[PDB]
Amino acid sequence: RQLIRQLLERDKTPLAILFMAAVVGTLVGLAAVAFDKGVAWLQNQRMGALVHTADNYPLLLTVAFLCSAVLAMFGYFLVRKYAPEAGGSGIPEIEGALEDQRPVRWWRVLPVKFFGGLGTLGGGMVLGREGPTVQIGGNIGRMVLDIFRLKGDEARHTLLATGAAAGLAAAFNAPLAGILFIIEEMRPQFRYTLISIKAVFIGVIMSTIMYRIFNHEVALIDVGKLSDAPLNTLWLYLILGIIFGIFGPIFNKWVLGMQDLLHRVHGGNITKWVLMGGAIGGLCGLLGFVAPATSGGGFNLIPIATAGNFSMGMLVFIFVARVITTLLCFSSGAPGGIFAPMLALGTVLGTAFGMVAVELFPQYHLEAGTFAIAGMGALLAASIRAPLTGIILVLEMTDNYQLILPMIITGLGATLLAQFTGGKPLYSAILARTLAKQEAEQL
Amino acid sequence: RQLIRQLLERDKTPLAILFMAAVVGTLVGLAAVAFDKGVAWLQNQRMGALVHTADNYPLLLTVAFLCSAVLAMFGYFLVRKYAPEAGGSGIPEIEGALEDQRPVRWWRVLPVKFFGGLGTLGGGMVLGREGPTVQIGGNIGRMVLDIFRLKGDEARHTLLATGAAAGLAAAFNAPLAGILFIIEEMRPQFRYTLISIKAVFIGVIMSTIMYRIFNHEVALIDVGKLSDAPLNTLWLYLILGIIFGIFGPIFNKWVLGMQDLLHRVHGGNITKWVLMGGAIGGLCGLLGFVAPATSGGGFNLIPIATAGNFSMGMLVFIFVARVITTLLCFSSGAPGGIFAPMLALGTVLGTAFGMVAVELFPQYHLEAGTFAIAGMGALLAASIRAPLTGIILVLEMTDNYQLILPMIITGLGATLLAQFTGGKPLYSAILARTLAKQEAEQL
Repeated sequence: RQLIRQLLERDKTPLAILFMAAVVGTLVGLAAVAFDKGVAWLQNQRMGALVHTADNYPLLLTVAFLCSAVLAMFGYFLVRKYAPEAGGSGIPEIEGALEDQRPVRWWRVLPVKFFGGLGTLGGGMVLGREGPTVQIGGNIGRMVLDIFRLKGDEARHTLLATGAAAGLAAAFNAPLAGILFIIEEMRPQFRYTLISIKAVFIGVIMSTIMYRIFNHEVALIDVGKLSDAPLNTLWLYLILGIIFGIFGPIFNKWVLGMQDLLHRVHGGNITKWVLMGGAIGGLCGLLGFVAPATSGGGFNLIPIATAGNFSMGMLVFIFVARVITTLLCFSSGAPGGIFAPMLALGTVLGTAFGMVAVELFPQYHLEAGTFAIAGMGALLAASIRAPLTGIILVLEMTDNYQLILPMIITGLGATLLAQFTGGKPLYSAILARTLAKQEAEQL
Repeated sequence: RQLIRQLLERDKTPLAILFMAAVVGTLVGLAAVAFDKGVAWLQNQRMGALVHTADNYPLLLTVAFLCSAVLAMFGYFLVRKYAPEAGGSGIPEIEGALEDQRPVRWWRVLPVKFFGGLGTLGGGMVLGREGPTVQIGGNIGRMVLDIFRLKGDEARHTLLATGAAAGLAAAFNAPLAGILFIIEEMRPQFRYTLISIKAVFIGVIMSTIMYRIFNHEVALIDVGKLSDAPLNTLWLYLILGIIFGIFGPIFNKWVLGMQDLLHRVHGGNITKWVLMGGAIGGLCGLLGFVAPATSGGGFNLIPIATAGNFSMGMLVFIFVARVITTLLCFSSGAPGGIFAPMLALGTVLGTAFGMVAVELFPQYHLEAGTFAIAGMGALLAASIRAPLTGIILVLEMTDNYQLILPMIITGLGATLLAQFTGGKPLYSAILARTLAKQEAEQL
């Protein structure tokens, strides 16, 4: 009895952290599958809501405008009222909060992030499902810490990391990438006091279990095992890394220019902001079936594009149509992520390069899908600049683990030429911009 | 012309780091398949020359002692003369050398770690090819630096790291577990600058090419595809993690105790040291015919044990004899690593747990083979204490990527209870003991 009585005292500090990290991993992961089910609902219903309007084409178009636009204004008003920091992606909002720069207001963000991510993802916009859930998990971790009573010196900065690692592993069914987002991408803020990485592991394996209780599949993207990319054709992946690394910092300077462009066209008036957000949501709501691949989050049409079901002109149309609507849906202050549509843009550009290369090179005997799968995790390394989770996320969700060696080449050639071209990581750039705006506002 | 002329002054020393990183990454990776060819030869040739004159059993056994007794007396004498730092593993020596603690002498270490790892590993010893490959990789990373005379301070700490990751990428054909090795296992030594990790990426992807040109296999371990672990049976992997977590610090205290125990046997003299090591090499060479599952690197019995065709008592005898021949081989000062023997003695304990888990309660439809993959990278997580390196190293060379949640569950359960128990990482413990002996030697 004296042994358990002494380990009750000497291990009271680090074991309560893990016992609460299990509660964080349950809470985000239950809230995350509630979010995923609630966004499958009120989007599949609006998709199948052409059954009562089977002939009236303009009266279908206007009702598809309004039925997404009121949902988009419901998403934007909840961002603008009671918690103005819930907009944008949501990852730099806790990348600052792992440091002592940004403050976490869980009692404000956690309702509005849920009911705004619903309102702007079920509206058929071009946001992602992980941007809400990562910040939602971080606020859930700080909420568990504040519901209990701890000092918060190391306990806060291990529970925000556990919440991020258990949100990103719940939005993607990627447990290993949930750890590697904390280790690789959010490196210079995460402390790693060697009892905090066990809290990251606790949160990851307690959130992915709650995902796999509800959503019964094998992977997220249902693309089969492609052909193994042999040797003497990896220089094509090096050239694909060159192309993604050139395009990468050309991208997200567009999102940083558009973030002040749409700031300039509305000023600071909130009625002139929710109306613009509702107009963007209504445009991408009417765009849901007149061109169903130019709209949407992007998890569909990835098995379509990696199978070669599109022509080259169709693919460049899909690319230049998806880029601009990703800009107008992410830069406008919507509560959704950017980490998911970059996967779809990478898919489209990768299979366009594959359909070029399989025609140009007969002496290689290629398939146009391995370039798509490889180039998926290249725009997540040329713009966000985290290639070790960029390759591992698309390994975890597409099951194509045999082409990990072309994936590392097309991630490395992406990040190398994205650093030689003058370009910062996008999340670090957004965080530095909003921190400079915060510290210059109160001067 | 002028564009290249302005290009050469911005990325002046980064491009030199990446070009010599490609040189290190291509020198290693043929210097590892040279190791693998020279260790497959004079092992298959050795056993073939013994079974050539296979007329009588004890006269076969005495020549099976004398061959690989002579190889062990070659290897131990080669470690003791001209290079006394090449003993044991080498990962502790270059983990110290990534700081300013242990000095690198490539001109001594490179021609003797090669020809000592040949003499010990091909001599049927119980130590693998990631010790004498990661040390060779780091020393090649210093050799290319000294030959090309870069002469910097970031250059040394970058090229030693990219040589270490190239050695671990070419040792196990794992391009992911090379980058994930000097991120977690070498975390408090390696500086994670922007141009260093891309030199690691270059050094790993230029070495996996030079491995996969020569070797044609997809993996190293021939476990085809096991069952998917259902959500009912996930607590059993936590119980396996707890068992490996209490076996964690009993091992590597046994290693550290047997190291000074066999140091007390030889005293301090090269003659008794070599006469001990020759007896150990002759013992593990003679064991290659009586019980051949108690020798070698330990890759022969892993697909035998993961398939259900052993017995419980045979697994107990294999594990016991494997431990008594693993401690006595690594702690005797032989140039060989401890990843692959630990994997080979972890899969036996995992399979022994699986054969009990199937038979106590069949109402899970549990295959007893899926615990072998879970128990391979669960003693690495307990003793070496790089769990994200272990659960990636075991999945790179088996391609059983569907139990990636039980991998994290048992890798958590190993290191959690190995932290509640007073255990250290074995490489940090060996490096601390070596640094204490070095600071005690100078006075």
